[PDB]
Amino acid sequence: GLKKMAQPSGCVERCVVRVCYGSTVLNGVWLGDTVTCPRHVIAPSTTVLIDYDHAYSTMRLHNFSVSHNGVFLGVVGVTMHGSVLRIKVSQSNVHTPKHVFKTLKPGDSFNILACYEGIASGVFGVNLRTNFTIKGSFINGACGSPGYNVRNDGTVEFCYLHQIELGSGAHVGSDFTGSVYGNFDDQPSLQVESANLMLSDNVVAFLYAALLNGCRWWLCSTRVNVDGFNEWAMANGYTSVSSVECYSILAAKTGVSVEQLLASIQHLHEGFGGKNILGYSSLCDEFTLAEVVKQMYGV
Amino acid sequence: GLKKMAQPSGCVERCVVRVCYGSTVLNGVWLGDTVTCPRHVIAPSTTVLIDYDHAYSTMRLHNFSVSHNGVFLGVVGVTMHGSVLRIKVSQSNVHTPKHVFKTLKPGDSFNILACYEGIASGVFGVNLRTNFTIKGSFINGACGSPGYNVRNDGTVEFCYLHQIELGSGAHVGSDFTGSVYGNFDDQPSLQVESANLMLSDNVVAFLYAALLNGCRWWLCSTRVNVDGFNEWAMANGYTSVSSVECYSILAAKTGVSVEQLLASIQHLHEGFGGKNILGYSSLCDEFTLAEVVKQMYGV
Repeated sequence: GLKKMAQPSGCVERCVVRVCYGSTVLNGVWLGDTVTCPRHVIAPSTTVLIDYDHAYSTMRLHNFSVSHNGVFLGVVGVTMHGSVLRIKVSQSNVHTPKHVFKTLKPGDSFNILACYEGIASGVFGVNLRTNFTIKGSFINGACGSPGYNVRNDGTVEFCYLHQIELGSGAHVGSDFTGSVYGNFDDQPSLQVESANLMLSDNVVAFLYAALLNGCRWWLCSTRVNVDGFNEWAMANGYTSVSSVECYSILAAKTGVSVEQLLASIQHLHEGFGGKNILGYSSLCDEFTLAEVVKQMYGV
Repeated sequence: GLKKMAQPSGCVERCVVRVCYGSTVLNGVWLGDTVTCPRHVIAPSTTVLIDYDHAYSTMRLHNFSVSHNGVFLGVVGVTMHGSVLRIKVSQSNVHTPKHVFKTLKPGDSFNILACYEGIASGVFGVNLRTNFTIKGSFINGACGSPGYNVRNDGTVEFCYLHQIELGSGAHVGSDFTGSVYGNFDDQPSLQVESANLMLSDNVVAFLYAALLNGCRWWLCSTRVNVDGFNEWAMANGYTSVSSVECYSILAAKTGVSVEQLLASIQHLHEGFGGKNILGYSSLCDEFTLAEVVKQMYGV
């Protein structure tokens, strides 16, 4: 069985703050004596292009208001790093978790804590897509909502700060160094993301989960090797497959090689007409190998 | 957009404890000076039918171990209430949230905090089906994982304790009074749940969500009234629709009457062939009216 789940949010909830500059309000993340938030908070109200260098030069500290659960924090200084601000505050968060900062790569799964006015409202798992966007559920005010992962030793990896929604509905964020994923602009514009590719590593994991649930009507006895599959994937909207050996735990429990699943992807690429696999009517790239193994075996 | 999300888990994480009796380990929920957990924890190791009254009669308090983050709570007394135990402990949980106990009805959405050995591992939203099961993701050791909702005023509604996985893969739990949802047996058996019905209320909410995203190819021009739909619903595996008055906010913005959606359900009852609605190839009863309203408008 497979369910997209989030890792527990409690340690991240204790870091979320409300950041206001003038009338503009969004979310930030308070670790130690630093609050990180999108620099959009200092943008002037205007319909023309934002000159953030100018806004930063004219910025005054007294225009900031930063609070955690309605308790206001004093602002000591502010510096700008790409698309984020680093706000130094006059006291440290006593609930700062053990943490690091990590930049995601396409195909990485992570957790979003959707926040509004410094208050978390929801949490869900997501995948960074090949076009460097995610499919979230955000409404007005979610800017600065953090993305995270929790390592096995309990270390929180801070990896995402929500920045903008594109005209297509795709969501764009930055890492905590201020680099926007996919090099999108952090202000309204007419930019469009590139076509989404199916995450082949995730589809292989999905088909192994199907096999382990007794669903195998689709299984191909043909084999396609990695080099051949990667050339096919180029022409058919799929990513390369990264490797084969990481699936050995599932290859052994089933009797099925990764190369058989690569052939099966090519066989199922257009549709199931009109059967289903684990309830899905087309191939699913929602679940990583790590998620399948964790949810099926606890590893 | 429509995404299944969970409400943040921090306030519930601080209530999960590890409950051990002999060698048997599961999860409990620590509120005030009471820990509630499934009575399965006192079951003998055997393949015969469990007599829980006899297990309770032979129980010894010193066989219990109850711990939070590796520190042990002194057990003072234990009573059995249906399928749960209420363990009195000598310390109160200083992180007990404002809370009530609520019994779910089919069609209700709630959050599951999946836990193992008293430690939370995942959080996800589920919906109670008409056969009083949920489709979660659990492996061995998840017994006692709590289900909750958080009210607008901050009150946590505790509504579910995970009990068993059926042969089908569906999951069964109890409420905090010890009543098993659907009155399934809380021990290994061959029980088969009745077939699920489509939750018509949730399908209506889902079609309102599609309208608000410009997805309208499926809208019937004609209408069916509630009485006519409910007659059809019996014959075709759908629940009766509750009322038309609830959807007025959706009926306003769209602005489509519930009767037009009920007619659309009748036409879309068979497949979409081969179109899709918000990515789905069939009607989705995953989302309640409250969820759609909260996710679209923050209310």
